[PDB]
Amino acid sequence: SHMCDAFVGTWKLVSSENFDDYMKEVGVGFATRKVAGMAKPNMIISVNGDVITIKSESTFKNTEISFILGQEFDEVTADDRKVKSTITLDGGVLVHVQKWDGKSTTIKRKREDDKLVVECVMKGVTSTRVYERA
Ligand SMILES: C[C@H]1[C@H]2C[C@@H]([C@@H]1C(=O)O)[C@@H]1C(c3ccc(Cl)cc3)=NO[C@H]21
Repeated sequence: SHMCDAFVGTWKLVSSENFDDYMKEVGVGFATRKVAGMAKPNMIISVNGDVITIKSESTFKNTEISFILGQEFDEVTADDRKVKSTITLDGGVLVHVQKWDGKSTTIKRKREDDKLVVECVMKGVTSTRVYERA
């Protein structure tokens, strides 16, 4: 057993708060915000050795990242930003920092009860997205 065991699995979005405002702060345009905000993604997390894979699948977009903790990688986000990403484990929380155009956002994934809670922060704006097992 290991590092991310309690994250592995297939998760479905069940609630969201402040996500439109978060996306505005990030710079996402109107039409993408509307369509992305309607999506109810499945988040599929798996581990093979040191490599973690996170897939996000929805009617809007399918994304996939694979990474090693602490090791920067280039990512194309669902809104087509070209970012440089680093994901670490900090006290049992997966902390994902995205850097682009002198900007930064941080996405935290934590296990809380039977949920996987996501907190997305861009300057002063936080969005909370709650996922349950599918
Ligand atoms: C786990 C969350 C994280 C990643 C994705 C996901 C989610 O719940 O979809 C979402 C996101 C994002 C940004 C722009 C667009 Cl257009 C769509 C998603 N930024 O942060 C959150």
